[PDB]
Amino acid sequence: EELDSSNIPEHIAIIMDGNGRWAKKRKMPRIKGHYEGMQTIKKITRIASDIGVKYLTLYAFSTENWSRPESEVNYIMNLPVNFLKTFLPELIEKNVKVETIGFTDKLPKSTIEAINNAKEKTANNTGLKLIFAINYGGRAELVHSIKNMFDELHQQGLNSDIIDETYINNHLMTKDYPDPELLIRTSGEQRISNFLIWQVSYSEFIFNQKLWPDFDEDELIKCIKIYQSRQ
Amino acid sequence: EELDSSNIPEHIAIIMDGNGRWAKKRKMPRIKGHYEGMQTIKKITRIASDIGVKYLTLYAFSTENWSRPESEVNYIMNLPVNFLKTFLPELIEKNVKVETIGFTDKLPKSTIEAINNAKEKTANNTGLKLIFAINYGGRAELVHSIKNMFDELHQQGLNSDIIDETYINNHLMTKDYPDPELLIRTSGEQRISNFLIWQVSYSEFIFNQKLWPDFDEDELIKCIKIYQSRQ
Ligand SMILES: [Mg+2]
Ligand SMILES: [Mg+2]
Ligand SMILES: [Mg+2]
Ligand SMILES: [Mg+2]
Repeated sequence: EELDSSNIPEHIAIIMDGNGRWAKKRKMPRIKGHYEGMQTIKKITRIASDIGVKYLTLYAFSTENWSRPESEVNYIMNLPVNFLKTFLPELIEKNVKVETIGFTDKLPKSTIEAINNAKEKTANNTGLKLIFAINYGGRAELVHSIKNMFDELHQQGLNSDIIDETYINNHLMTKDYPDPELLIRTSGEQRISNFLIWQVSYSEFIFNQKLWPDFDEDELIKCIKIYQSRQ
Repeated sequence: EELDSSNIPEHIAIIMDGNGRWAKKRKMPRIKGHYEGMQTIKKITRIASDIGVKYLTLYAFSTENWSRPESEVNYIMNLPVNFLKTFLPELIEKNVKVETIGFTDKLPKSTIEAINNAKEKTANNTGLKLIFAINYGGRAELVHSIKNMFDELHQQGLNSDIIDETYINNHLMTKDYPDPELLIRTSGEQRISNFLIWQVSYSEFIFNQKLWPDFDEDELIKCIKIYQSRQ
């Protein structure tokens, strides 16, 4: 039917794929697609907020070569620095709370500052939680969470008997958020590329054909409608 | 183009969804769909072997209620007992090696025997590895692997520094198999429902619309063709 405003997913996760491809189709360097992709983030953040989404996890990843995803994980163009610097005022006004998951400790000093300022300035907002997965990988997340949990247990002198599914959820970088009911990936590529592998165990998947730069509010609504129709 | 016999995935994983739905459409009890689903397993096992697939992991799961997957995990009708008893001779002759992943220690004594006999009788085969995920869950698998790795490390008096991605792969129930290049799920439902969550980190996903009982050799080839076209 039409968009059911009373069944809007609390948490939508999106792999923003297509910036490079979009640029290449127009014989332009990837930076042009990176810029347009940034505009898509603004559009999607506003509409998500306006329809009731409470958590939005975005993973910047551009499929260049299907067999080389490692090149994207820590690539500068997958950073939301430009977005945060040019849209922060709006985020603040829109009651959006900025957060991040991933390994950011080794990012450029000026990058850490930009991200921290964004968080600090929106720390008190109570609306949509805009979560950027930066230099993130599900396997790396688990490996990291496993190491800590082990030390946390040994330090406290305990056995592995307390380790269960719930324990793991509370020790992932996503411990403060419910798992996404819906995972969307643009461009038509159908993989989760090591993104929230544990968290999307029960998520509904939607592989949207449009390139991230062309993805818009209308398309988002359509994805949620599909989500609602599939029950 | 056409099926490229030199680029056949080494490992295909399939969530055999649709047995219940298929039966319900025909106003028959699920057992009728369970039986036809068994015939699909035979068809798919033969063609997979005949085209060069080296590992085939099958997960019996029937989507009855999208919001209650726990009811399927340990349900008797998702056991391959009937399949193994009626097709073992063929498996032996076809040089197929039967294996399993999952928690089988608490299954009925007669069920454990049927599964063990199937394994024993095909233990020396060198062709397709037919892997049945029984009473299996990716999260449970990880929780279990994490517990052991911890004890294995403490017992040996070691720190968590040796724990990396590779270490985890070698301690999962799937340690002897390469990750699947392709994950297929029938019926049109698009979720991985806690199946091989770690292992499908980079897998290509194909959500085939046909119900498992209607899925056949032709459809499998088509899925692989799609896989090859998407590059
Ligand atoms: Mg980009
Ligand atoms: Mg803790
Ligand atoms: Mg069945
Ligand atoms: Mg070991």
